[PDB]
Amino acid sequence: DALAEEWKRRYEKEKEKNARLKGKVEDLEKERDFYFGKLRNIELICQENEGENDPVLQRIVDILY
Amino acid sequence: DALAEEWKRRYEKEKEKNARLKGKVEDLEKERDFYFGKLRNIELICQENEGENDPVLQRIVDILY
Ligand SMILES: [Zn+2]
Repeated sequence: DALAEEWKRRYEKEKEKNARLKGKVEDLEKERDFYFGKLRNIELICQENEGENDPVLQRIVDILY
Repeated sequence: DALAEEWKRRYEKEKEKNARLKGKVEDLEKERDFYFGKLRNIELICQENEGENDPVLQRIVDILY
């Protein structure tokens, strides 16, 4: 009766929260992978130019690691 | 009665899910900010060396943007 309706409202409220959290997880994952992909692209650029011995690139490697 | 107990179990289950999603959101946010901070650190390194005209740095700027 009223005790069931009360809990249902709590379930649905918690269920709406779940839906919003699932959407934030998906958005944060895309963002993390996006920035992560850039770091791997830049790491590669640096690895190709290990022969330049550029002290700037070395700074950038330190930040990557 | 039994109808309330059933919904309670659904609320608690959904509530456990919420707790796990909140922890994943916090973990993904830390990771995203971590990688993001590195890109801003590297962007700065590049901006300091705009006078070198290094074509490698230009590659790295393109990846940053
Ligand atoms: Zn040079």
